[PDB]
Amino acid sequence: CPAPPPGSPDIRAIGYYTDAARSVIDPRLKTQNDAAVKPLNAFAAHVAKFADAYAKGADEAAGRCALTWLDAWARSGAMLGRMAHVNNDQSDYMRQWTHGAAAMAYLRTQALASEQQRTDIETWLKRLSAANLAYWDNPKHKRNNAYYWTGVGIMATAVATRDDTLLNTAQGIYRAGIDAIEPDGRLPMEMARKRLALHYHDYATAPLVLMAEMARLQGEDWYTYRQGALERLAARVADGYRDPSWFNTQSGAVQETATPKASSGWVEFYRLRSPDPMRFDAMHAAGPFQDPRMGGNLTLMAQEGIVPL
Ligand SMILES: [Cl-]
Repeated sequence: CPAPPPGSPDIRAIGYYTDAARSVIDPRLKTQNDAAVKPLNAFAAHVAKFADAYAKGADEAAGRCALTWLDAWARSGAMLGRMAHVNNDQSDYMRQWTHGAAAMAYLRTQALASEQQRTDIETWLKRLSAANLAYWDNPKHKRNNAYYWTGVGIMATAVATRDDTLLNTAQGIYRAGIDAIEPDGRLPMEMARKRLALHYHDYATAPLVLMAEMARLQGEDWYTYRQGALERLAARVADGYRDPSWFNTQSGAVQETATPKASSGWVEFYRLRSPDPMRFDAMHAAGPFQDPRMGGNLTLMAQEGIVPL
């Protein structure tokens, strides 16, 4: 169990797209951001690694290692300070992603927490929930996939703390994404991403499915809300990796060629809930999928449950 990095309260990320559709990357700005947020990505990668190792069984020390990192960042007020604004809201986006990563790890390992670990971490996760939510109170921040990624951390905090208020808030974030799906299956704000339109339909589906999957831990079936709307979106993503013809036309740009990876692992869960599971076999074959921002190994979590028991 390596030493827990410093949990600085401040974040100074750097946005790195060159165009209005945020679809072409400035490599020098990308490298600068990668270095600037390195501690935040490192924190996410490790707590998820420890949670995965805990889930393997016969390794409670790993689960305890995750809790020590979480407790350390909680006690230092990590990410609750200044969200430095350079050329966009990338610092707030990092806090959204890192809150989700931290909350998923706590949700998976909290059985091993001590009482002060429980109180320190849960108070911190709720403070992050409140801060990330306040960001979206500004109507100028359009509620695209970043809004649904915010819901990952809200929902994981809601379930881990059994907080009915936060549960209702997270349900509203999820349902806001379901409501945004058009009859043809598109998400307009993600279709505006030109060559990354398919990638961002995939990237928007991922937190919606993970939220629904966490709702199952509370016995709830969120796939019945506007039943079939999430299926149309998920099916477009799967069809898009087979043939980008539709995304090309609807987005006005030839899609960037890429295979499913990382957060695409929502399919591991969703293929178990879809009315036509075999439609997702081609995406499933690209597994296994691992993403710290979603709790770690999505392939194993889909098979064994999010919380190891
Ligand atoms: Cl600054």
